[PDB]
Amino acid sequence: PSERPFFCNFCGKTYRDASGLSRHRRAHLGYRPRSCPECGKCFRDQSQVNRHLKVHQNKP
DNA sequence: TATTGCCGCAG
DNA sequence: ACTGCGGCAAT
Ligand SMILES: [Ca+2]
Ligand SMILES: [Zn+2]
Ligand SMILES: [Zn+2]
Repeated sequence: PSERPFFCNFCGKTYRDASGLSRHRRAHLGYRPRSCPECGKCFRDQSQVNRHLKVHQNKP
């Protein structure tokens, strides 16, 4: 009916759409171009940097 | 064909 | 607590 036609050429993992595959490929590559300005830790995109930022709040 | 914002799932 | 993951929508 649930098709996962996009797939990785090094491990065959399948995806519903091109976005999951884009992210998966970049994860194999270690391509994490956006970094936390506070600690330097790198993430795949700005959204994931932003989610990380709360690490740096004083707890509670 | 591409990238990421948004945000939920799971460990 | 923290983050890898990935579906959907938008672009
Ligand atoms: Ca999901
Ligand atoms: Zn793969
Ligand atoms: Zn940080």
